[PDB]
Amino acid sequence: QWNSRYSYNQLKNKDSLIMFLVEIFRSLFVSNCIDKNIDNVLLSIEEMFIDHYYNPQHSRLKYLIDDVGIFFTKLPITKAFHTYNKKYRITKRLYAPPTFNEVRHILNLAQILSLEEGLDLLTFDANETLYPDGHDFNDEVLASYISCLLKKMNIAIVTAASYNNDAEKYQKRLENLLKYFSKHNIKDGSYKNFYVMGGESNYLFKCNEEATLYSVPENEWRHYKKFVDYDTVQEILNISEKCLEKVIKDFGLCAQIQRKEKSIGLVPNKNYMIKYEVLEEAVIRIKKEIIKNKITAPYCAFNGGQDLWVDVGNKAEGLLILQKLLKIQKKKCCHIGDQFLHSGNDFPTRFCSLTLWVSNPQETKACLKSIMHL
Amino acid sequence: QWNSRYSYNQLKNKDSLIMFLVEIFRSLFVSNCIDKNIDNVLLSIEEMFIDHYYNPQHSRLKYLIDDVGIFFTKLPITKAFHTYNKKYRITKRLYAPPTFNEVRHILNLAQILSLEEGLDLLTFDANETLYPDGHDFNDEVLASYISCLLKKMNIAIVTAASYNNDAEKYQKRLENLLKYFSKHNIKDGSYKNFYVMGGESNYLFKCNEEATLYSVPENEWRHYKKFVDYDTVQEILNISEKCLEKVIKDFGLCAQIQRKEKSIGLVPNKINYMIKYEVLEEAVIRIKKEIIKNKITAPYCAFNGGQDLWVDVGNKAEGLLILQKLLKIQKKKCCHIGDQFLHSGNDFPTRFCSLTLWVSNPQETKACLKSIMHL
Amino acid sequence: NSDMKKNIVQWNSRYSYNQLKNKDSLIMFLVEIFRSLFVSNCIDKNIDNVLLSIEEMFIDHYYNPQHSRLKYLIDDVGIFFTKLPITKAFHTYNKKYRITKRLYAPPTFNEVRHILNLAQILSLEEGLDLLTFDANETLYPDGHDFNDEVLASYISCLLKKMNIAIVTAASYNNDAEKYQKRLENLLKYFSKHNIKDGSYKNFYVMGGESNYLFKCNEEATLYSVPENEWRHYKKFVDYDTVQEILNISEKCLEKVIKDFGLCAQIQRKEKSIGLVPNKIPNYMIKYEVLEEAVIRIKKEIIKNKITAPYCAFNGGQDLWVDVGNKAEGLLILQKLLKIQKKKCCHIGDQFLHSGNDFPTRFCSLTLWVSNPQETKACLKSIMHLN
Amino acid sequence: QWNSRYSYNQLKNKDSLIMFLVEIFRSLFVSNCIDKNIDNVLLSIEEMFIDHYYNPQHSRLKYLIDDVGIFFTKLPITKAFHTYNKKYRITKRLYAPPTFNEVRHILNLAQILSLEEGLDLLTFDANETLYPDGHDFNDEVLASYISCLLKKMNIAIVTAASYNNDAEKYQKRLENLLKYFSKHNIKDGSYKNFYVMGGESNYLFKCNEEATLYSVPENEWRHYKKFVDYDTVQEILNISEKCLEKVIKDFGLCAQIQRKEKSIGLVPNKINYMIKYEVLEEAVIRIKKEIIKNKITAPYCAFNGGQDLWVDVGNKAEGLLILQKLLKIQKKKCCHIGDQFLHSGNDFPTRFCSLTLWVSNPQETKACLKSIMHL
Ligand SMILES: O=c1[nH]cnc2c1ncn2[C@@H]1O[C@H](COP(=O)(O)O)[C@@H](O)[C@H]1O
Ligand SMILES: O=c1[nH]cnc2c1ncn2[C@@H]1O[C@H](COP(=O)(O)O)[C@@H](O)[C@H]1O
Ligand SMILES: O=c1[nH]cnc2c1ncn2[C@@H]1O[C@H](COP(=O)(O)O)[C@@H](O)[C@H]1O
Ligand SMILES: O=c1[nH]cnc2c1ncn2[C@@H]1O[C@H](COP(=O)(O)O)[C@@H](O)[C@H]1O
Ligand SMILES: [Mg+2]
Ligand SMILES: [Mg+2]
Ligand SMILES: [Mg+2]
Ligand SMILES: [Mg+2]
Repeated sequence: QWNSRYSYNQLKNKDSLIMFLVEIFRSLFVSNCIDKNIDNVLLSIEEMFIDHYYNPQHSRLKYLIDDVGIFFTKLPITKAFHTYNKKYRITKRLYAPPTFNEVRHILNLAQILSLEEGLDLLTFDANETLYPDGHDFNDEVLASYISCLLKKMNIAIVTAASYNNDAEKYQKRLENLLKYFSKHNIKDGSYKNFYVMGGESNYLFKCNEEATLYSVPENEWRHYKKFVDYDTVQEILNISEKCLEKVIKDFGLCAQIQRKEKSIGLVPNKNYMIKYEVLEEAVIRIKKEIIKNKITAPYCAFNGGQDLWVDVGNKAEGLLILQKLLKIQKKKCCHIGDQFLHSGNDFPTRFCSLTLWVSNPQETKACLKSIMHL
Repeated sequence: QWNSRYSYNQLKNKDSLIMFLVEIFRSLFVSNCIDKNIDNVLLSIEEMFIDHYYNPQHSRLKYLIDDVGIFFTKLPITKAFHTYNKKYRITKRLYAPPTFNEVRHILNLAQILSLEEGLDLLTFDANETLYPDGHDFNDEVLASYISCLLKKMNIAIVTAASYNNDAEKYQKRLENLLKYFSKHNIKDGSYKNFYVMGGESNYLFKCNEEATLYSVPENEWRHYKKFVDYDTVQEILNISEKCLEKVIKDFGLCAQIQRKEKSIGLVPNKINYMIKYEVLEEAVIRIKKEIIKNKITAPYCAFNGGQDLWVDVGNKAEGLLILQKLLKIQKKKCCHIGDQFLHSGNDFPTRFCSLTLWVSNPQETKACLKSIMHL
Repeated sequence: NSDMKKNIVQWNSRYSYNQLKNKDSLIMFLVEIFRSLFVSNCIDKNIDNVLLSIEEMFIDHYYNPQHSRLKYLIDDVGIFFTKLPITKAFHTYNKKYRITKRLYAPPTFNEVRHILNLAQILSLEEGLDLLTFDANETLYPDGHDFNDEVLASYISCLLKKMNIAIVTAASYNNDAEKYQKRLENLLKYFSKHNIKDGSYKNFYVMGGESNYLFKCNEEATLYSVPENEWRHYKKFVDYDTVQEILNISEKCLEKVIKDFGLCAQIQRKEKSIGLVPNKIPNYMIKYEVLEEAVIRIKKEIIKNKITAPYCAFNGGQDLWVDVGNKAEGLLILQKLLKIQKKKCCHIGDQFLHSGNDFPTRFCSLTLWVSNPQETKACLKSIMHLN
Repeated sequence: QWNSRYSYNQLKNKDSLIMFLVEIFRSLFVSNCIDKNIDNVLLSIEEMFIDHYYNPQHSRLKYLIDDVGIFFTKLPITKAFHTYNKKYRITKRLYAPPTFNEVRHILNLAQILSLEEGLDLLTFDANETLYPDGHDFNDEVLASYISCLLKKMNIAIVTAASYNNDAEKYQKRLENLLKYFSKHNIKDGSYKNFYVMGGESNYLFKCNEEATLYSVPENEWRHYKKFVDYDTVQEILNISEKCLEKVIKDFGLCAQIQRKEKSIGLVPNKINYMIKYEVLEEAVIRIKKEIIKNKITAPYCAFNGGQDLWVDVGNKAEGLLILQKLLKIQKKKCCHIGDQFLHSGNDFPTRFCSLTLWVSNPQETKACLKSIMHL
């Protein structure tokens, strides 16, 4: 439950864990000792993550960084640096320090090597991770990566997009993907291990034998999802719809509100861009009102791209349902997404699964390629 | 004044003038007094900007903000903040503080309202401000705004691209711009008021009357440029190329070295593979540091082009300095518009000789021209 | 916040290196605003534009301490037991020192600490009923006895109008004569000006931190209070658990002398362990090792899963832990004389984390004072209320 | 040489080089690798200290730290770290990082270990480094150190005190030290190698075989002092006096102004009523900006004492250069010990012409002299 946590310091600072490694790397780079054997510094950092893995409530990493997440695996940050260093030679610089984005690459690679025991579940944030904002799947190169990985693991698609239990509009969003599944996975027995998650934990779809997605009976997973009052989801939405009107009235912008079942959010109409900071304001506006009305149901409000949405689902709950349904632990569960800020919908997955922060679908092909290289 | 500001604080920290205003606005944000009449705070900020225009090296603003730019005009920051807030209502925010890009637009509007004495020269960075990087000018709304300004004052195009003294290749880069000039900027005497600067300050061009750009000779304006012989420019070309060859080997990049007269470059090729943004910063400082090792004082410029590196023996500030010496216009009535206003960019040296407007994409240039015409 | 068992559990376990880096989160919140106000040059003009809006959040935090904008900005705000008039506190403090005429030197942390104390004093418009004093370093130098006629005159006049107590950390088991020798000049002034009034019955002394209690006699002598009168208010602690705390602490004071080789000794008491330095033929112990050791003590106590109320603190040149804290001492006094929290104040010098008087901010108004010279300025302004 | 400027960012961080080491030591303390073999980091910092000694203008230490000074000697920062660590074990700390003041002891120890080549001139700030502010000399343990050090090198006392060229006034400050010289430093000729400087570079005294000071002839050393005429000394004295008269009114000070030939200051009334340290730091920058506004270029110094402020015609750096030219001593063989090395102190300009030990009490000076004698 991260609804209450939305500290001002938790917003202005980018990421507490990644900046923790940058500032240490900055001091190392400044001392002109970055290119020498820095395993003495990296291993002490590597040991700290281990101590946090064992005692996440009283480790020294907790005393330094107060708002750390929970580590599910032993992170070989020493091996992650050498592997990333020898490739790009980022250490060869003498005037440019390491960048936040580079340490995020090193942090992502450290969570991949920690899967030396294996990996059972792998989920993707279909939007901005597989294809740009709203575009359809057309990259045939990474479709081969997902098909080969499905033969040895479960593959799920968890996206905040909602189409209200209509397993036909999701076809056009993935038609090129299932086309590759019919050519390779249909003969194999792995096609039954591919699942599609709509809404954020409200619509689930499987995969038949003809490379098409179909709905799942509600009785097969209604018990796994902690159920929620019919009327409470309406109150959450009614609160938001009132908050967005104030936002559109408080800031004269060219957008309108869109209403759905168990999800709403404003979308700019023909489109005229809305300032990124305003959508940040609207998330904290909606959250503080949900806390005021003492609502405890799982919800989410994210600032993805140039459109704001509020779902009565949770991307972490969708990860929790599949783990409880497929009998998969958290240490053998991964997720790939882009909205990993405090106002993003992929951040809750840090509480129940390993995470990989990605900025563009190209980095996912770099992620999946390094996965099966083991 | 050689570029000696290759400091670690210059790379790590952002613009000193903008972040100075952001921190004050954040304290006005957390104090919950942002929405109330903050003119008492905004008037004192102007009081510092006025005194800095008089004593730039002894002002209280220089004591607070070091390495601060030079204000050629008195900046009306109180008006600019009022009119910006009315446009976008940034102040009504309760949980998001004023950001960096907003203050960039506020200082741009402040530097636009400062032109009460009149504008006499506009300069435009070609790539990334008039059209995307590596594109030809394809816009009719922008060319219509420029046509009206061309009758009021002189307009010039100062770019970093370089085709060796070929006016046919320059008109190809902005075809639809001369097309609009041929329809509305011929009957008036403004067609003799348009200029184009190739390289960075090495090739000068002008517009002939029959809808096509032509190249001006060298002997007419070479005396205004600083005298740098052909041997020194080639050593700058050589010590650079030796530094790039280190960068290709050091980081193993699929990058090519483009060599031309008075310019060295670093361009990749598709099998375009993207060089890492940070090795460009590292390679620029390597070339700048290597040049001053040999005690060179020739006006050069090494910059990062977002996706590539280029080192020109011309200075984008020299081009503005050349046109100021040709048209007999003081630095108070000269303005520049560019996207490379970081320490690694090439539009930054224009802070030393002209008013500067910071822009990130062509859509903001059109918004800057509309506001600059309602005067 | 919640009951005192919840706040003490977080105070001795939820510390952070970032939080311990900044002395106070609330005072630093005002320094950044005044810094930008000083940097914006607009500080010397009429800044009621900005100050009034700071009060607005201070009032909103008094009515809603858990979901206020002040709790959004500062994550670890305490709980305001009253409405702080920071606008009048700024005007009154500035009209005296005129710190706003400075052009090249911003306001400092210690100055905003003074203004915040004056704001907490002006907030006692509803009256005051209890006033407690950290004895050492606020009533007299560290380790000294009471010796200030100006301070005795202020406490005596306040004693006739309200109850007076002294919460210290010095732990003499039950020898009131040893406490009397520390304040003999204070009871001497009380004998000449307070026996005529019935105010000497309103004077109390708290030995250790909430472990021993004494009251003043009609003969100006200090006497022990019967334990059957107040032992029930204190949260009881098992004799096995207290010796568990003293032993687990005593072990680290040997490890800190082995790591750092200090010429220091370890004093062990019932419900008290100490780390004192040796004489010169007094040796000086570094301040950071003392801060380091307190974190070591606190870190080790939670590792052994002890949840009893304790207080590891830094005494400038000393390091002690006591089974009990000053917040428990205030609770017992508040339960004894039936006094609401809003009409109780406490003056001390150790208001940092790993400090002595820090738990007081959870159940009373607090004044952060550096030396007895500053203590007079607090009581002199307190007498100016009526 | 000229006295440089300052920024508000530079006034906050007392010493950039010390602060440059704390942030590195913090991340070492933060990485959990502080107590391990960190020699690889210590040797690399030395590599920058060495490369800055050989090439002070273009070094990576100059690129990282802008306001870095001139290293007259190679600084062995690695051995100074182990030596200070083995004494206090500040590295075994698990929850408190190394502090600013501990690195000061390390930088002082690193500058002491750099004197393996030898010393030729030792200089002491009399006030606050030899005795408390305004007290006569009274220590035999420190007198034995100065006496034993007067044998091997020249020792001078450079203090901002100013008694009008009469040795008796200065002697009352150094009475117990001179009586120790008669017992130990008269049988040889070591008393002839002792010097005392009244003011920053105005008054000079030598020791006599009777353990007594005498004013040296002005003709024997005044040619090294950069001449400053009566009109220029009085303009600094007046421009200062006007600043203090406003500082008294602005803050309602209970203080007075004292005027001397070549000197002026602000002292509190006798009662010794405390005067705020902040308004003292404010009066420095008030006068310093006012002096540069009137284009004054004479050597001057406005410093902030413990309980008072003073402005003197001359700086301790020029006083050192007088003695360096007097006894023909090279720069790399000079050393100085002072208490106020902040940007508003009389001992800061020493960094431009000598090595420096930064202390804060006479007990730390003994720790410096004991470590110096044990080489
Ligand atoms: O309720 C929904 N209905 C339709 N689209 C949505 C809904 N919620 C989010 N979206 C959009 O669909 C995408 C889902 O975000 P994701 O978590 O990155 O996949 C984003 O582009 C959202 O703006
Ligand atoms: O000398 C040149 N020859 C060819 N291309 C260049 C040359 N110099 C710069 N460029 C490229 O053209 C762009 C023009 O930059 P701009 O016009 O300053 O925005 C640069 O960013 C480079 O990509
Ligand atoms: O339990 C104890 N018994 C005796 N002396 C103590 C004890 N605890 C702390 N001290 C010392 O007595 C001082 C009194 O602390 P204070 O009165 O809380 O300021 C401390 O700063 C320590 O030097
Ligand atoms: O010119 C002066 N005449 C008399 N006393 C002075 C003069 N200048 C400074 N002082 C005092 O002597 C002290 C010398 O400090 P020092 O610079 O550390 O030697 C100052 O802090 C003042 O108290
Ligand atoms: Mg996404
Ligand atoms: Mg550009
Ligand atoms: Mg105390
Ligand atoms: Mg001194």
